[PDB]
Parts: sequence; structure tokens; C-alpha cells
Amino acid sequence: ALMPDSSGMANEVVMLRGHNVDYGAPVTSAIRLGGGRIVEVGSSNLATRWQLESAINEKTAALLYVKSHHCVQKGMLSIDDFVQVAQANHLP
Amino acid sequence: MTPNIYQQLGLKKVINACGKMTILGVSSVAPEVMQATARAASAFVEIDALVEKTGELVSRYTGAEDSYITSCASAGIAIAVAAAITHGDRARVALMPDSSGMANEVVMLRGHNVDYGAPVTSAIRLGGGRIVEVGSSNLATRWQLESAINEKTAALLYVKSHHCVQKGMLSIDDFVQVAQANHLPLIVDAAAEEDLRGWVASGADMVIYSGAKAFNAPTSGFITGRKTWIAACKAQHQGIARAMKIGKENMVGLVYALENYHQGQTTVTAAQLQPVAEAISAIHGLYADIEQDEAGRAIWRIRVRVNASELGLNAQDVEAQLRGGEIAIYARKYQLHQGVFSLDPRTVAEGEMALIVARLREIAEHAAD
Amino acid sequence: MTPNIYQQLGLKKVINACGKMTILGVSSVAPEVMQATARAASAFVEIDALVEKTGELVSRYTGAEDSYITSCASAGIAIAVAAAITHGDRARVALMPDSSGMANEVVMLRGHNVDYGAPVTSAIRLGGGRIVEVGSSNLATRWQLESAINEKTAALLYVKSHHCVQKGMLSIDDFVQVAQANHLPLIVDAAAEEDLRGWVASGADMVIYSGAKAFNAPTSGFITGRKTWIAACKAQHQGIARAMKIGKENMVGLVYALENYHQGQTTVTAAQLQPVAEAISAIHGLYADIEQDEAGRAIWRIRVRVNASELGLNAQDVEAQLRGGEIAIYARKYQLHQGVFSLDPRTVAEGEMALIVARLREIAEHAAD
Amino acid sequence: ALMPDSSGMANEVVMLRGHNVDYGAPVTSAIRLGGGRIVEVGSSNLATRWQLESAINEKTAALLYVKSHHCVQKGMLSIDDFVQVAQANHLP
Ligand SMILES: [Cl-]
Ligand SMILES: [Mg+2]
Ligand SMILES: [Mg+2]
Ligand SMILES: [Mg+2]
Repeated sequence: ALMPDSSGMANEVVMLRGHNVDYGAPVTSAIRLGGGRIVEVGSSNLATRWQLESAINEKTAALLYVKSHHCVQKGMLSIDDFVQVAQANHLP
Repeated sequence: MTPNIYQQLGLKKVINACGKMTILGVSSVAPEVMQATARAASAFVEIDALVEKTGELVSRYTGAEDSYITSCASAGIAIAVAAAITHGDRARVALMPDSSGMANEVVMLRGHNVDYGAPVTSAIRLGGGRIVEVGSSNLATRWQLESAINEKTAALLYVKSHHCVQKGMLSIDDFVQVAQANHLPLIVDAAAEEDLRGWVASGADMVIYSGAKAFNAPTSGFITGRKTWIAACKAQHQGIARAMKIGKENMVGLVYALENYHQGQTTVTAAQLQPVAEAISAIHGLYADIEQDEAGRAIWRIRVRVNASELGLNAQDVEAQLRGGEIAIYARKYQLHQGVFSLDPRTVAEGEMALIVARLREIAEHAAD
Repeated sequence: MTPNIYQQLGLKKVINACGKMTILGVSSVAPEVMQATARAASAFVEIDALVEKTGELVSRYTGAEDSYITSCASAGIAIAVAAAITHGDRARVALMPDSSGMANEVVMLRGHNVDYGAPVTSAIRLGGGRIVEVGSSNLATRWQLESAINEKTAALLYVKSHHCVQKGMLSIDDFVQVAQANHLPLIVDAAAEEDLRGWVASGADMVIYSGAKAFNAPTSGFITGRKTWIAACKAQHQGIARAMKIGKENMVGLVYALENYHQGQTTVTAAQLQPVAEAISAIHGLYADIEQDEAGRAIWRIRVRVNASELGLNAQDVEAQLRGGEIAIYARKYQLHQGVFSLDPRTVAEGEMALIVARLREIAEHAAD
Repeated sequence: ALMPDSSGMANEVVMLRGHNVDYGAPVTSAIRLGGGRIVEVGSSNLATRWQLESAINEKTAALLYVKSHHCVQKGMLSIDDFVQVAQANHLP
């Protein structure tokens, strides 16, 4: 009943900066409607796994992986990197 | 050959057939450029007078009103951002990079937030800037760039690099129109660009180049642009620019490197590389031919393809034995999965081309080993 | 005479008889050192291997576990402070100098907060540090140093320079005991110090020297000390150290300058300066004699007394003509109000002494005409 | 009557860092007893006139010049620099 006012909760959505794409509307809009706050990982051309691990903290709510031709392909982390990092920290 | 100075220090002789790579020292300086660098290091000079003269001489090649030589392009980004936030004010220069109460936002495209070995935000943050990204990674509109401007905005940044996403981004003209409409300085990051005049001609207030990268200079860089903003760049010498120091030897070296780049540019034609490609193709299991850039750029390289069945080793192991040998020979390994390695002759010195084919002949003999 | 590289650029010829002044280019590099620098710039090298080797070679002079070459001492201060805050962690390296939320306090004596052309706090602030001053400008106590240590403290800084106040300050031993008792790294700023082993052996974790100011090297510096903290210094290459870049040519130039410093350590004697003082005294109204420094070091200068009534110009007018002439001759102007200017021969090249006595004779003729 | 509490008043006392001396008790303790807030100008070896002028603002109450052998002598601003800055900003 409080959404999208996620104040005082773990509300950070960790995703790759190269996956913050626009499909006619920015993907951050749908994430913000769900009460999430964007935490972008890595640069637009390079993204290392330790950057994904470093974004996980006490306020992280979930990890987001975007599969689309809009996203940048090279230099990004695979889906398995997100599976392992999310499983290691027990995050959806 | 006679062992170079790195062999006398106990290190491997490096033959760079890959490009202007930072892991190999970026570039190789011309001997006559180092002669001017050596003479500058062996004599004293009024630094303030040298800063004015070198800025004038660099500006002769760019077309800007004034210039300021830095230690590198990353230093040029920090100084240019600091110049936009401090406006040259000595008290504000002393507080850098702490811009807690000032307009310190640097507006840039999200698709330009790239990593050139170090994130570009690190250089901006050293200049007291705060990142304000515009648009998505695949698309950016003009109203998004206009909307990011506010009272806390200090400058606009445009990054020119292959690291940036190319499609769906805004042009340099959009940044010029938004910057001048809000009376804000536009900073352009053209570190690896060999075009000295194109970006000052775009209307940008400050353009940053890397002397080592683009012009085979000793470790140096320079900010070029409008005189009022370059003056604000020089004011950082009593602040953050003291830690990003460049001495009298490399300031002079950059000037003579620009002169040498202006009076040369004779490249390796496809007819010069054919005798080398036939020498590599004479080896069993190797087939070499001349190739141009994908974008039609006047750059010709040696495309060497490896046959794993005939040679006995795949292209990955040939590239590993080239780098891992007693002479470290680095080649382009983008298409290494295709069984192909290319040799860029722009960074290859005279006689080193014969050393590459000699090592390739030795790798073929020891493939049965 | 043959014009130097700066006269060909339209600048004055500088005869430095004043000392290692930053406004004159700090220092003059030996020719055999620039020969090493020139070869290093004309060849490529595995940078990862060069950083390890140069750190190993520098560690032999300082006796430390490891060393790391920087662009300057100001860069070394920022890198050492960033190393103490980030501990080498790649996530914290990219956040610098934004150390918000981390232990970022750099504890130091208020009497060590000096300005060497740029305030030392600027270099510390570039590393993400926040200043915590201890004691007064005339007195500092040990309990003041221990009280300043808290959970947000990251490092302790000791500065050795003539700019610092000398009386009433704490000793280096007090900083070593407090730093190790709280398990904190101790940073020592010995930029212009020629003692390469004394500060590392005192227990300091990171000691910072200026290669240019102390050893007549090309623009370079180096941090030396514990292997773990030097490793945290190298970790900044993906962060703030990218904007403080030093290239392979000046890395090698620093190593050969440390070799050229230990060998052929030469000091001009008083007997060598007496023929020059006799020539200056042959001028009407000028008397020149050799004077040793007040401390008693092996440093002798040519003290020149000016008689305004007999020459027609006071010492201040002569010093202005020495800098204002066609050849910019810089001399020590501290005793200028007493009718005295001194000539320091340590930065005077061969044949430049005869040019000084020739200019002085020309000044005397233009005072009697 | 509110002294030494000067919370809502112009209470900053501008002085040189080289003059912040200890004569058995720190001079800041006496300044603080009168409700003063210490504002240090310049480094311990050099103090330029623009540094003194930049420390002056609406919350500045007075300028302090300490004459003592305990103070740093070289690189400091003279008494004439303090008088002129005080007259230009209408401060005691
Ligand atoms: Cl300060
Ligand atoms: Mg980033
Ligand atoms: Mg301006
Ligand atoms: Mg005589």
C-alpha cells in the first residue's frame, strides 16, 4: 500500500549502465513506479564483475538484467555474473 | 641489434605492432623531438613566460585563441572542469576539489561515460565536478540535454572516442547550441584525435588532446580553446595542477612534436607491406594479406591468418608465443577467435618488421616441439 | 654564443645563480640523464614490468621494501593519501577524491601546513583527505596528536622542509609511535630532502620525494616504504593517478638521475670562486668575497657588496639590471636591502660565470655614462 | 549576557595561521571565551593579502593580529595589511 514510496526500505535496483536503455520510454520509469532507485554499474563500454559486487550493500533490493538489442553488447557482464552475484547476496 | 635501454634494465625488448597502447607506453617519440626535450631539461627558463609562449605555439596548430599544456588528457579534463567551476578565482582554486557550495555539475551524455583504462568521471571529480548524465545508453534527445541545465550546472562535456556509443547520441552541434544558449562552457574530450582544428571549429570553448597518444609526443597534453577559459585553466597551477605536473622538458617536447607531426605524416602504404605479407605467407600454415580499415580510413595493416592443421598451433598460441618470447611482440588480437592476427605498422620501427617475421619463422619450427 | 632551445622559442636566456627555484624550472638535468630519457621515449616497454623494475631499483637507494614512481611530490602526497583511505580497494579507488563515509582524516601538525607554491592541503584534498591540524604554530604536544586520532582518522603526515616552522614541533619518533599504536599508516613528505634512507628507516610507511627538486631529474617523484602500502599506491592507476601521469621516459630518467646523483657528487669550492670574486671586484663600486652559509654546510656563495655612492646604482638597481637585461640573470636578493646580492654557483653552468662578470661590467659603464 | 554563546550573530574572528600561537594556553581559548570563531588565513609559511580578504564575509566580527616572537615572522601579512583590510570591510 506504500508503493511507490519506498522511503526507509531497501529499494536500490542494481543494473548495468549499458542496460539503462530507452524503448520509447526509459526503463528507469518502470523501475521508479515500482519504488526502485537506480544503481548503475560500470561504464558504457566496460563493466567488470567487481563493480557489480561493489554496488551490493544494505539498501539493495534486487538486480536487473536487460536483454535487448537496445543495450550495448560488448564489454558487459553475462547473465551468469548476475545469477552468481544475486545468489551470493541472496537477492532477487 | 644493440640492446635498448629497457633491456639494459632487465626488461624485454618490445616491438609494438598493435597501436598506441597505454600498457606499452602509449607512443614512441621521435629522436629530434627528444633532442629539443633534452636541451629544455638542461637549461632554466622563466616558467610563466614559457607557459605563455607554449600556449601561443600550440594554438598556432589548433586555431584557438589560447592554449595550456597539461601532463595528460585526464589532467586536462580535471583542469578544464575546475576552470568552469572556479572561473579562475584564486580562493575557489584553493578549495578544489571541494566545491560544496558552488555550481559544480558537469552535464554529459550517459553514452559518453566511458572507461579508457580509468573512468572519465574520476578526472571530472578531481576538478570538483559532479556528473549529471543525459539520456539513455542507446538514445539521447535534445530536450533531455536542455532539461539537465540548472543553476548548479558548471559546464557541458562532450567525449569523442570509439569507446563511446556511436548510434543514437547527440552531435557536437547540439552541445554547442545548448551551452551557448545558457552561457556555459563546453568541454570536448578529444584525447586520441589527430584532428587539431576540427573541434575548436565546432564552437567548443575548451578542447583537450593527448600529446603522447595522437602526436607521438613525450608525456603531455594540452587544453585549447577560448582565451578567457584557458586563463581560468592556468589559474589551477596554485591548486590541483601542481599535482598534475608537467615540466619544462615535455612542454617544449610537445611543441616540437606538433611541428614534426605537421611536417611529416608519410604513412606505410599497401605497396610497402606486400613484401612483408609475402614473407609471412612463405611460412607454412600462415597466409598474410594487406587490409584497410573498416571505415575506409587510410590505414593499412598486415592481416595474417593461421591454419591450425598445417602450422600445428592455433592463432591464439601464436599470439601467446609472440608476446611471451624473449622479444615481446604485441599484435592486434581482436579477431584472434577467427584464427587471424593483424600487424599494425604505424608503431613498428625500422628493422623491427624483419624481427617479427623472424620470430614467426621460429614459432613454425618449434610447433612440432 | 649558441642560443639555447628557449632563445629559439623567443624566450630569454636564464642564468640561474639563485638556486633550485620553481619559477626558473626547478632544476637542470644532466646530459647523460636525458640521453637515458631520450632512449626510453623512443622505445616501447611493458609498463607493468617497468613499474615493478623501477620500483625495485629505487628501493635499492632508499632501502625500502618497494617504491613507486609518481609525476611529482605533490602527486605522491595525493596518491599516498588515497592509498591510506582506499587501502587499494578498486571500488574505493574509483570514488576518489569523494571519500564521504570513509575514514578520511589526515592528521598533521599545524606548523607543517605549509605552502610550496601550492598549499599542501590541496594535494591532500586531491587524495580524498580531510585536514585535522594538531597543536599551535609555535608548539605541539604528544597528547594533542593522540587526541586527534579517532575512528575517522586514516593517516598521519609529517612534512620536512625549510618552509615548516622548526621550533616547538614534534619529532618523527612521536609520529611513528602514535601511528603504529593506532594501526595507522604514516606518510612523510620529504620532497626536497636528499636523505634517501633516514626517513624509511624511522618506521614510516610511505615517504615521498621530489625527483626534480632534489636530484636534478626530469619531472618525477616517487613514494617509498612498506610493500603493502606501495601496492595500495599503485592501485590508484585506475583512479586519480591517471590524471597525474608520468611516462616511461621520465620514469627511466628518474632512475638514471638517482644513479647520476650518487656518482660524481660535486660541490664548488671556495678556492674555485675566488678568481670570479676578484674579477667582480675589479669593477668600480663592487666588492665580491666568498661566504659560506650560516649553518656551516659545504655551500659557498659569492657575496657582492654594492657601493651606491661610487657606482651610481644600489644593489637593488643592479639586481634589476641582471634580470632585466638581454640575459635574465637571477641572483639571491635576500640581503638586497643591505646593499648585497649573492651568487650561488650550484646552478651555474660552464661559461655562464664569465657572462655574469661581463654583464656587471656593462651595468657599471651604463651608470657612469 | 548571551556570551560566550554567539550562535545567531557575526562571531568570526579572522587571523593568520602563523599567529595561532601557544603562550601556555592557546590563543583560541581566549578568543572562544569572547564568543569568537577562529578563521585561519594562509599557510604557516606564507599568507597573501587576497587570502585575508577572502575570509571576510557577513559573519566576520573582527580581525586579529598577534604580535609576538611565538608567531611566524616570514611570509606573513604586516600590520598595515590588517588595517587596510579592516577599513575596507568596516571591521574592528
Ligand atoms: Cl589550509
Ligand atoms: Mg561511473
Ligand atoms: Mg571567466
Ligand atoms: Mg676592486
